Amino acid sequence: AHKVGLIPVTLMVSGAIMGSGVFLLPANLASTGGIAIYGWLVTIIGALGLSMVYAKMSFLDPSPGGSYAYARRCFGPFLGYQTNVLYWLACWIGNIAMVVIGVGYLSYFFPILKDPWVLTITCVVVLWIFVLLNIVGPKMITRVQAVATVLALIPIVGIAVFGWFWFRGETYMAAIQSTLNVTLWSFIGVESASVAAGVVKNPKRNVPIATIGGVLIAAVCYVLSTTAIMGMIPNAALRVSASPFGDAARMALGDTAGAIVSFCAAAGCLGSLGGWTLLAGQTAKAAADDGLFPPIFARVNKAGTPVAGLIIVGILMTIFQLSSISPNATKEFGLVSSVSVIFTLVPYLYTCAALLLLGHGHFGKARPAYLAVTTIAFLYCIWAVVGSGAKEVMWSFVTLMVITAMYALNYNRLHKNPYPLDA
Amino acid sequence: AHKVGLIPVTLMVSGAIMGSGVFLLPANLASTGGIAIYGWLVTIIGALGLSMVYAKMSFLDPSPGGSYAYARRCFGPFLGYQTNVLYWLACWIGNIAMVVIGVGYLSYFFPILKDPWVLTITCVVVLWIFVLLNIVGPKMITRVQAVATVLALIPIVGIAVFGWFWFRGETYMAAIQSTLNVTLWSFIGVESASVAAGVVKNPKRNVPIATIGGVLIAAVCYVLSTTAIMGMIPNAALRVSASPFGDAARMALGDTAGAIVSFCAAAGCLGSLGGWTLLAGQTAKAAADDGLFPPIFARVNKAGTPVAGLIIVGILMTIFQLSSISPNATKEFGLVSSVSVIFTLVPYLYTCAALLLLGHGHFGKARPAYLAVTTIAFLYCIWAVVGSGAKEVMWSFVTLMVITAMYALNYNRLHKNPYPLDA
Ligand SMILES: CCCCCCCCCO[C@@H]1O[C@H](CO)[C@@H](O)[C@H](O)[C@H]1O
Ligand SMILES: CCCCCCCCCO[C@@H]1O[C@H](CO)[C@@H](O)[C@H](O)[C@H]1O
Ligand SMILES: NC(=[NH2+])NCCC[C@H](N)C(=O)O
Ligand SMILES: NC(=[NH2+])NCCC[C@H](N)C(=O)O
Repeated sequence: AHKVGLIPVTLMVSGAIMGSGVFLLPANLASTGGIAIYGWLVTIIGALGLSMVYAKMSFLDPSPGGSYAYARRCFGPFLGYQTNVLYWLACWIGNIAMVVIGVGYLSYFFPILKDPWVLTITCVVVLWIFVLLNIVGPKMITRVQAVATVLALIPIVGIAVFGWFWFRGETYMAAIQSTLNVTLWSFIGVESASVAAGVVKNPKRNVPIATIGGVLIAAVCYVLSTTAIMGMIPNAALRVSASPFGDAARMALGDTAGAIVSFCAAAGCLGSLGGWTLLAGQTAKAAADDGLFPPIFARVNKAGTPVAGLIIVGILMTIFQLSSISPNATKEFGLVSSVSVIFTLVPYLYTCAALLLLGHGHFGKARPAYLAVTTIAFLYCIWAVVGSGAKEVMWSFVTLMVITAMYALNYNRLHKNPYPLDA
Repeated sequence: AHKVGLIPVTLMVSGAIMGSGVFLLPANLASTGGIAIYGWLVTIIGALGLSMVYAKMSFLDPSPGGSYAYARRCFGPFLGYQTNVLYWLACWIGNIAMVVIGVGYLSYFFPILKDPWVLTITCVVVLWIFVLLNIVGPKMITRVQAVATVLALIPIVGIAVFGWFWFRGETYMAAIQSTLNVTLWSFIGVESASVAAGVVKNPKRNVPIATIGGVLIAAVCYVLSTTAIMGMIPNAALRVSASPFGDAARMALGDTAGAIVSFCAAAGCLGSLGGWTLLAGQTAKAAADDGLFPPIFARVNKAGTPVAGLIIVGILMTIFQLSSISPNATKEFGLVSSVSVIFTLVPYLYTCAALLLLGHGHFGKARPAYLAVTTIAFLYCIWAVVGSGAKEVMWSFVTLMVITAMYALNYNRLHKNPYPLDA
């Protein structure tokens, strides 16, 4: 019936940011290399800045759930409304990618998991298992995310520690498109604790610490595993198709790296979606409470868990999953990953705008930065949009319009304009 | 020192919507035909609806300048800020296309106007001439726009009246991309009177009448000239390259149609940009007055004309014109026309949202529509975005972020949040 403690929360943030990314990014990145690494560097810096922004903002205002709340204070109910619809959509839509991936990893052990049918079925089942777990509660979901991420660090920490022996000279000059997709994706999760603040005991101290702790851990692992791989698989080796990560895996860990890796990968991927289901429920609840989403989303139980909220998300998730637009259908991760990333960027951007419009004054002698630090978060949000696909940036731009019109229609009486008419 | 009268205003709206479009659209449209006509039909219907929306909204609130004001009341200063930055940008950027076009038309008479140098030079000069005219005033700019559009109707009205004799059977089944560009472009201008309300005597009566009058006239001419051409140039004739409009022109008007047409075309194109320079100055002034743009834009003279405002716009226009991104450089109208159109759509969309959030109550027994009529305006805005280019929709999406961040940075103290902090 109560909230969650620092360590578990901070591991949740670390895990929001990893799960899929840790194993996808370093492989991918080493593989293509060169121009790609700069991109990676840029987005690392941007994520670190954005994290300071969130840290500071959740500090100022320990409200649930993250950017939704900040955008509502900062601008209107309308920007609140919109921020949540976007972020909410992003959380669960992204799950459609992660189930297919994290269950793919276990195909190593259960060959049958590669018949599309079994894959799809097994996928829906796992989605609902994590819905159930969330219904059990934040404590249950968080404990599982915790064990899951640490498990996923075994292989990352391992390759790092034993890649030092094989560490050498670095070919840094040497497709860039889709790596950019993966790299942008791999650093979403910065905002998680801030969004899940309503469900963390002592938000004001715990959340800012948690987000920086989490980002810091995640930043460290990404850089270490990445440099490690670039250093230990040769430049002429880069070529070897289907190689990349797995190569470093076996050479640094034995001929059981297969099992260990495709286990901790799966571990980090699933149970990370446990956390994203959670987060989806939290924005929606946060918003429904203010009357900026339908009220069923605000409907909680004893512990204050939006069970109907989470159940719905389970339903939507499985409709989408069984749809033709799903990775199970298309065998493609670009659409889902892309909208998932871009729908997060608007919340990011409003959060930055929020820090300044809300927390000027609370800056004092340390003002620029913040100013500096946050125009960096701004430039990263822009960077990410510009580096995303045009089709998908357009689909998000359309979604903005649909959301606008939909608020107009669904809230027309009872809105309360900032500068009303008369008569 | 004073304002403008119905007839002139309503001709301005008619001319905002034509100038370039009347001669570009019907040609183009007949040429490609088929699927293209449906697109045309859709956008006609959407523009008619959007016009009812603007008519009703300027009625409710006869404020300057249009959607900027409505968005400010409806949502925050921030949505006000953004609506204006977008619409303001659109007005003058679009001018870069129109000068090159409308001066092109006079190349018929002055062959030299086809050396790129002379073309460019002549272009900047004409831009400034219309800046001057605006500085003389709204009355001067409007009178010129008036004579200009009526002149441009001579050829349209003519082809219509004498295309009835040649009217026959219609091949309606038969690239679609760029026609869609032209058709979307050709119906921008609906919002003009509403934006130029601050400078029209008796806004509340005059403006709603003006916008419907203007749209109505424009709607009529587009449909008449278009059906006329489709009916009088044969299906096998459709092919004939460089033909299209000119064919119908000569066959319905003599072997001087060349002069008459490339004169009234030029007429409608230039002096339409007189009106767009005006409109640019009006949004900026409207906004600067509320402290949502720099104050120089609010700086008026005796008659209350933002001379520095308009001069600046002249400067920006000529920087852009002499830039590599200009039609003088690229020989292409897609970029400029596209951003010009998409930057208008967000103002449209917020205006629709505004009508409902502001004017519920003032609907009474006639409520749905409005509801109906305005979800149509909504669907048209979405339609236009979706039918635009992905690159350019993305550039507009980025611009949104730049505008957001820029408001954050430039207004952080003094903003006044809807739900502030403490301490
Ligand atoms: C309620 C949980 C189970 C409901 C769904 C049962 C599995 C449906 C089959 O899956 C799909 O079958 C298509 C037909 O071959 C494949 O083309 C596709 O790859 C695969 O995605
Ligand atoms: C202040 C008004 C006049 C200032 C600008 C003078 C004209 C500059 C030349 O124009 C440009 O010259 C380029 C070089 O050839 C061409 O490639 C291009 O097509 C054309 O756009
Ligand atoms: N459902 C989601 N929105 N997931 C986002 C995942 C992003 C994260 N950086 C990862 O690699 O896993
Ligand atoms: N500068 C501008 N924004 N011009 C818009 C022009 C659109 C109008 N429908 C036309 O055909 O001329």
